Amino acid sequence: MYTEQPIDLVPTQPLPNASFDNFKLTCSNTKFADDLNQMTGFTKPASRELSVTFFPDLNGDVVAIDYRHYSASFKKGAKLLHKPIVWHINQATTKTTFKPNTWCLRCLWSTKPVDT
Repeated sequence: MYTEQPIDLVPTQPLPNASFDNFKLTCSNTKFADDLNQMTGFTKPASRELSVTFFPDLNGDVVAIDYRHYSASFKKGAKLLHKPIVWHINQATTKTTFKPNTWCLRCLWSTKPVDT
């Protein structure tokens, strides 16, 4: 008896008019957060330092899940019960999981125009 059900995993979508800021993300695996901070063009000084943790470590502000749960349901990104999630493989990002990860970053963006 088993049902191979997800870890309460629910899609989402990016926020309207949201835009990147000077947040930085962090994680125990330096590469993971370094590769993510690369994708979105993070430039210091970093206004804040969020963290990521790999399941079942979910003490990071944002969390990660194993790529085996990446259904096309989650095409526009996903989240756990109430926290945002990403795909990780071997504690890293690869070209495979990079493309979907950019969507998570568009959810961590916040609604602030740069009309200056």
